[PDB]
Amino acid sequence: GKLKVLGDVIEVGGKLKVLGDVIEV
Amino acid sequence: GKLKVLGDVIEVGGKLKVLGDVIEV
Amino acid sequence: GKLKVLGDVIEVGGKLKVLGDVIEV
Amino acid sequence: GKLKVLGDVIEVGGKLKVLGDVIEV
Amino acid sequence: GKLKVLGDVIEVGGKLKVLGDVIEV
Amino acid sequence: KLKVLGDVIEVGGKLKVLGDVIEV
Repeated sequence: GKLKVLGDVIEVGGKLKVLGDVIEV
Repeated sequence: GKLKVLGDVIEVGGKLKVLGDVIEV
Repeated sequence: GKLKVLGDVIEVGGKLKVLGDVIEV
Repeated sequence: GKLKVLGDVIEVGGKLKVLGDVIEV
Repeated sequence: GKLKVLGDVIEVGGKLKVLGDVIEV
Repeated sequence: KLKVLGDVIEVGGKLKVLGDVIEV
C-alpha cells in the first residue's frame, strides 16, 4: 500500500547519484 | 557487491521527495 | 558518517521515478 | 501515512478533467 | 480565479483512480 | 504541464478528492 523506493547508486561526473523507481509495498 | 537504495516517499512542501539509505546488495 | 539519499519523485513516461543524491549524515 | 492523489489536468470535450491515482504517502 | 479539483475515488482494475472535475474558484 | 497533488478525504463513507492545480 505504502510508496517505497528501490534504487541504484551510480557514479556520474565523480558524484554519487541515485536512480530508482517508486514501488508499492 | 553493488550499492543500492531503499527509501521512503515523503511529502515536503507539497512535493514528493525521497529519504533513503544506501545498502550493499 | 553514514551514506543516505535525498531525492525527488519525478513522473517520466507515466511512471514514478526517483533522482537523488547520496549524502553523508 | 495519508491517502493522496497524484494526477494530470486533461481537456475532454472542452471541459477540464483530472485523471489521477490514489497513493499512500 | 484559482483552479481547484473535486472528484470521486473509483476502483478500476483493482487500483484506486479519480476522474475529477477542474473548477475555477 | 498541469498536475494535481490533492488529498483523499472520507466524507460520509465515500472517498472524495480536494486539491490545487499546480504547474510542473
